[PDB]
Amino acid sequence: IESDLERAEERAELSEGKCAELEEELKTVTNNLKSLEAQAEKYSQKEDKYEEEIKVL
Amino acid sequence: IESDLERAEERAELSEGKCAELEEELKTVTNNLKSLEAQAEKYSQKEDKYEEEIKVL
Repeated sequence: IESDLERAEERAELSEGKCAELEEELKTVTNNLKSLEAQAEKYSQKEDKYEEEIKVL
Repeated sequence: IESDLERAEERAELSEGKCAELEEELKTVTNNLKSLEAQAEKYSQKEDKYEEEIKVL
C-alpha cells in the first residue's frame, strides 16, 4: 500500500503540472483567435466597400 | 494508510480528467485559428484583386 500510494501521488502531481501548462497554452490560443477574428471582420468591411463601389461603377 | 490510498487515487483521477479536457479544447481552438489564418491570407489576395478591378473600372 505504501509503495503504491507513493507512486500514485507522484503521477498525479505530474498530471497537475501538465494541466497547468495546458491552461497557459489555451490562453495563448484564445488571444490569437481574438486577433484573427478582428482581422477577418475588418476584412469583411473592406469587401463590403469594394462591392459597393463596384456596383456603382 | 488505505484511506490515504483512496484519496490519492481519487485526486489522481480528477487531475487526469481535467488534463484530458484541456488538451481537447486546445486542439479544437488551435485548428480553428489555423483555418481562419488561411482565410485571412485568402482575403488578402481578394482585396488585392479588388483593388486591381476597381482601378480598371
